[PDB]
Amino acid sequence: DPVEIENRIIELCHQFPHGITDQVIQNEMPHIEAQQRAVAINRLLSMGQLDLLRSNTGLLYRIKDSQNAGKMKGSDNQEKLVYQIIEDAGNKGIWSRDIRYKSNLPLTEINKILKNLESKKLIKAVKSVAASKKKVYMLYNLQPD
DNA sequence: TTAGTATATGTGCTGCCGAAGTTAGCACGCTTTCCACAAGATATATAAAGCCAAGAAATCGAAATACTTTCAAGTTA
Repeated sequence: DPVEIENRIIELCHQFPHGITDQVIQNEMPHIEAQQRAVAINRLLSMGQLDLLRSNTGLLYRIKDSQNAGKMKGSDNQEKLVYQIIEDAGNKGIWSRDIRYKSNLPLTEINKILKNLESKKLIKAVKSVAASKKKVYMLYNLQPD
């Protein structure tokens, strides 16, 4: 059952937040073929709950960041669809204008998202000393460059 | 040492399309923040009338019966 295969893969991803490899998936479920496992992984990547990483050991399939929530009001869709580039920037930070241009969302919407994230302690706003024009948003856990 | 060969040497050729310059005589006619200074938002008479929305009473509109008229067919003659 492909639904059961996807559920088991999601459970394995939950158990291993750092990601799982095809070897681990096969060791956990050896009675299923590599073709079925690949079809399940493709369906998961198409529906958008897993992300692929290329490490020196091979391929890793990690559950998308959804448990860490700072903006639950409305929908987690925009929350994660902003946190993606927020994390991508991370140490270097990113201005509000750049966040708006990358999200293609209204200024009011992005401001609400940022305010909710700051209220739930997921992002920190720091004044850019190089160009004191706007405040860049970074991850609360990362050290400011 | 000398004839054959490769190179650059400036030169001189070709097109290359474009460059300046031309075309004659009158009368009409937005964003971030950041910033600082002063302006909401506040009690309080206070007389005054006009306004804008619940209730209570009133009367208009008219509908379902009660009178009179009217036929029309039938009676005492």
